[PDB]
Amino acid sequence: PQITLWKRPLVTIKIGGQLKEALLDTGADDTVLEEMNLPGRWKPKMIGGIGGFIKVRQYDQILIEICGHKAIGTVLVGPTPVNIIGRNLLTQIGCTLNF
Amino acid sequence: PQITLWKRPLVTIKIGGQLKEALLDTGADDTVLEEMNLPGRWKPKMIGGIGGFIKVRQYDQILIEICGHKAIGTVLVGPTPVNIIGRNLLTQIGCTLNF
Ligand SMILES: CC(C)CN(C[C@@H](O)[C@H](Cc1ccccc1)NC(=O)O[C@H]1CO[C@H]2OCC[C@H]21)S(=O)(=O)c1ccc([C@@H](O)CO)cc1
Repeated sequence: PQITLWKRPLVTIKIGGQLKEALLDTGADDTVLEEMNLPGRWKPKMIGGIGGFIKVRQYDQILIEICGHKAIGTVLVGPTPVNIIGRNLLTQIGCTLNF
Repeated sequence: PQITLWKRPLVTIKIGGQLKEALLDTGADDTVLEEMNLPGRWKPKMIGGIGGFIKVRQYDQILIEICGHKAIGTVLVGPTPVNIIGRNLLTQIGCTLNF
C-alpha cells in the first residue's frame, strides 16, 4: 500500500506466532520490540537512541510478517518506548519513501 | 524522488539560513534538530525515545526547505545526535511510505 503520514504509520506484525502493533520507522537502522518471549538463542547487545543507550537481547534470523509481507532478520528486544520496525526489515518488504 | 532504505534516508535541508543533513523519519511525530542558535521565542519540551528523554526548545512556524520542497512548522532544538525530519513536515512535502 501507499501510507500517508498524517497519522503514525502503525501496522500489525506477526512474530513468534503472536500479533502485535509496530511503528514503521525509517529513522531506525534496526528493529526493536518491547519485552516479549521469543524462542531460540539470543545474545546481549547495546543500542543507542535519542536519549542514550539500552541493553537488548538480539535474536537473529527471526521470521516476522509485516502488514502481510514476510521478512527474516534480526530483532532486538528491550525497553524501547514502542515497537519499531527499522530499515533492516523495511528493506526486505520493499519499503521506500516517496515524495 | 524515490528513496530506498538500504542506507539512512539522509537529505539536505535549509533552516535558519543554514544547510544541514537530516533523516526523513516516519517514526518521529515532530522534527528534532541539533543545537543551533535560532532567534525568537520558544517553549521548553521533553521528548523520549530509546535511552530516555532529552530536553529541547520548541520553535513554532519555522521555515524549512527539504530537497527543494518548502515547509513551515514546529522544530524542536536540542542535543539530538542526528537531525530528524518528522511527520509534521514530511506530510507538508508529500512524503509517503510505499511497499
Ligand atoms: C524510537 C522512535 C519511536 C522515536 N525516535 C525516532 C527514531 O527514528 C529514532 C531516530 C534516531 C536515529 C539515530 C540516533 C538517535 C535517534 N531512531 C532510533 O532510535 O533507532 C535506533 C534503532 O535502530 C538504530 O538506528 C538509529 C538509532 C537506533 S526518536 O528519535 O527517539 C523521537 C522520540 C519522540 C519524538 C516526538 O516528536 C514524539 O514522537 C520524535 C523523535
